[PDB]
Amino acid sequence: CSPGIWQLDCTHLEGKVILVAVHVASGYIEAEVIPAETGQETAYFLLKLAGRWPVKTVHTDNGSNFTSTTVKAACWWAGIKQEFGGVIESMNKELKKIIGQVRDQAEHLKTAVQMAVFIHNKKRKGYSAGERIVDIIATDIQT
Amino acid sequence: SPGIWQLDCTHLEGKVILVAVHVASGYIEAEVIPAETGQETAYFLLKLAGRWPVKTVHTDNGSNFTSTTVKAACWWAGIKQEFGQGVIESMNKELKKIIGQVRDQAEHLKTAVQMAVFIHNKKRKGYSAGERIVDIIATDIQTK
Amino acid sequence: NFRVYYRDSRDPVWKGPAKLLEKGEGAVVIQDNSDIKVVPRRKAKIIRDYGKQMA
Amino acid sequence: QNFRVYYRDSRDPVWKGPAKLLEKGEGAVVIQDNSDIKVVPRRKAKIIRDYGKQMA
Ligand SMILES: O=C(O)Cc1c(-c2ccccc2)c2cc(Cl)ccc2[nH]c1=O
Ligand SMILES: O=C(O)Cc1c(-c2ccccc2)c2cc(Cl)ccc2[nH]c1=O
Ligand SMILES: [Mg+2]
Ligand SMILES: [Mg+2]
Repeated sequence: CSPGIWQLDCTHLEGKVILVAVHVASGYIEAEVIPAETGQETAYFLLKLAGRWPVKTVHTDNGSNFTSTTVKAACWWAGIKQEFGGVIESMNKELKKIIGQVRDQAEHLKTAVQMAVFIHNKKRKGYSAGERIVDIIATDIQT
Repeated sequence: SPGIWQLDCTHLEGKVILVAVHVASGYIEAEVIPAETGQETAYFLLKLAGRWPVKTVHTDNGSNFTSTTVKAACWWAGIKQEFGQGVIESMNKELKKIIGQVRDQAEHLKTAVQMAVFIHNKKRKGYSAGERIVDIIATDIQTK
Repeated sequence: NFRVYYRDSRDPVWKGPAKLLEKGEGAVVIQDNSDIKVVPRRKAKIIRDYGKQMA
Repeated sequence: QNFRVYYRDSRDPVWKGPAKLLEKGEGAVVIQDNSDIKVVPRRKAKIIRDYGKQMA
């Protein structure tokens, strides 16, 4: 897979919206609890992600927040190609499993989400997802 | 060395911007946080610790950085704290400079902050800061 | 390098992306599909591939 | 080793600790803070493990 392809999707827990991004080639993920499942929140999440990693292509479903004009504006500003229409779907299930494992270690869901992201990215198989994405991108960097 | 970070807060438009810089690379991350508290600082650290190998954080003695909540987060994530160079202070000025250049391109400050972080990390020298941190960390992974 | 997003027919949702043809101090001239439109500056958002250029 | 407890007592809102975890009940926890043994209700105690540290 290309080092610049990401999949984004939303999942829900305890009445709150969780926006999840996965680097397809590595399995590395990032997640945020967002106050509303809107294009404004999705566009802000993408600009943060695009500043951290080389984000060239994002694949989402046709959720209204992902097709919003605000997201189109952010992707044009950051140089991100959008494509519409199971890695992230299975990742939502994996994230929810890890959240439940550590849920009692935190009062707020947002804390447990970031605990679960930590565990997912640091767990070794071997390399961890966090080690794989760093390795994949560094190899892609030209001399 | 690839796990050393400097964190500090700066202010614009009455709002608090929490900035983390990977000292060895100059790579930065920034968030506008609703309050300059240990609660918000600890949440920022847990997110940061999940992205990068964060082993040591250098801050000043701001109450949010010395708070018990942050000590709790650092204990959970395995982060060593050290208090009391100028890299982050000089980075706050650099970040504010880029924010003003792109401020009119966005209504909300939080949007301009993330535009400025993008520009700082993608700008070529040469390598960019975003390329350097990935290179530094990957080199420490592949050589072990 | 430029894409324009805009509002016009009393529709609050931002339309576009449109091609930027000319930029005046009070309005911009854009092309969306086969229709050429004149949009006031306050009702238009000219967005640059600014981050894209910093590659 | 693996557990640190932060707590509030004496009507003081600032979190004290870290304290050693002796026992965790559903209603209270038994802790030791610098030779002092204390019993603290669950809502006034936060038991934090180096879970991420060990998992990483
Ligand atoms: O419970 C939450 O979701 C986070 C949280 C923590 C905390 C921070 C890191 C790991 C686990 C919990 C906390 C910790 C202390 Cl020592 C005091 C107040 C605190 N208040 C909070 O809200
Ligand atoms: O102005 C902000 O701070 C972000 C923002 C954008 C925007 C997003 C990325 C780059 C530039 C502006 C926006 C864009 C459109 Cl086409 C419609 C509504 C919008 N509303 C917003 O709030
Ligand atoms: Mg979906
Ligand atoms: Mg400071």
